[PDB]
Amino acid sequence: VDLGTENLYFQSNAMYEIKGHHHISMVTKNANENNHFYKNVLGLRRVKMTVNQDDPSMYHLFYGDKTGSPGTELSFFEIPLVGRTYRGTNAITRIGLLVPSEDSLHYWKERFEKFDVKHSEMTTYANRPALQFEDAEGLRLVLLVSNGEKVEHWETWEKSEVPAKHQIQGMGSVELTVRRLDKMASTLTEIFGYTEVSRNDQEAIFQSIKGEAFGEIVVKYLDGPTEKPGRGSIHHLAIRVKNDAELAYWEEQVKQRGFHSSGIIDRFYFKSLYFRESNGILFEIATDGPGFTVDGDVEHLGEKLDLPPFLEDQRAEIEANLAPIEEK
Ligand SMILES: [Zn+2]
Repeated sequence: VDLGTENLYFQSNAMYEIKGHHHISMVTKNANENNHFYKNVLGLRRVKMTVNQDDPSMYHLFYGDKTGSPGTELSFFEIPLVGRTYRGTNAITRIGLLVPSEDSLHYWKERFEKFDVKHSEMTTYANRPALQFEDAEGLRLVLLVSNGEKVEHWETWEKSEVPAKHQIQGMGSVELTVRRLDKMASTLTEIFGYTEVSRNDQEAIFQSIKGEAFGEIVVKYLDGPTEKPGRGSIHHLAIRVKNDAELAYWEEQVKQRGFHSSGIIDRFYFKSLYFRESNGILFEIATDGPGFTVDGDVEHLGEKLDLPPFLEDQRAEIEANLAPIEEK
C-alpha cells in the first residue's frame, strides 16, 4: 500500500527552500566616492574593507546592516582604470532596497534632493510603492516599501546618518534584463523552485519564497545589444543557502542542467559556487554562515583592512599598493 507522500503535489523538484538574496556585487571606479555614497548618503554600514581574494591589488568594499547579514550586503570591487558601462541586455540591471514605509520614501526623496542624487518621483516598482534612484556611476537602484517586513536577522545600524525607522533594511527585488525570458524563468522555477508571481512576454516576477520580497527577481525581456559592463555594472547576484550540505545539493542540480559550476570555493565569510545561466547572467550560491563576525567583533567591523588568513603573509605588500580610503 502507498502510505507515504507518493501522490503529493509539489511545484518543483527542489529539495530545499531558498530564503532570499545573499548579496550583490558591483564594479566602482573610485572607492572614495563609492564609500561616501553608500555609507554617508545611503547610511549603510561599511561592514568590510578588504581586497578581491582572486586579485589582492583591488579593493573589495562591503556595505550592509549592523553585521553585514545575508540579504543586506552590497559589495563593490574598485577598478580605478575601468571605463563606463554601456547599457543593454543580458545583464543584472537594478537593485531593489527595502525601506519600512511610504513615509521613509518621503524622507529619502528629501535626502536625495539635499545630496544631489539622481532620483525619480514617487512611483510603483514590482507592485510596491517605490522611488528610483542612481549613483554617480550609473548604477540603478530603487527604494521599495516593505511595511516593516524584514529577514529576522537584519539589524539597523546605530551609527548611521539615517534615522533607524527610515534606514534601508536590505535587498528586495533584483532586476535581470535578458534576451530569453523563457529560459531564465525555467531556471528559476524548474531548478530553484521559485514561485512565478506573474509572467508575460515583456516581464515576469518570481519570488524565492511565495509572498516575500527578500528573494524577489524581476525578469525583463530586452532585445538589442548586450550590456558592456564597466563602472556602475553589476557583476553577480548571490542567493542564500543554509549550509554546506545545501550548497553541495545545488551544485549537483546546476551540473545536471548542463551549467558549468566554478566548484565550491571557500570565501572565508561563506562558501559559494558560481554559474552562468543561458543568458550569461552570473549567479552565485552562498552559505549564510559563518559571516563577517567570524574574524572580528561587531563593534569594529569595517574599520581597518581585513584579510583572509591566506593573505596575511602578503599584508605588507598588499597594504603598500593600496591608497587609504579618504572620508569626505
Ligand atoms: Zn559574491
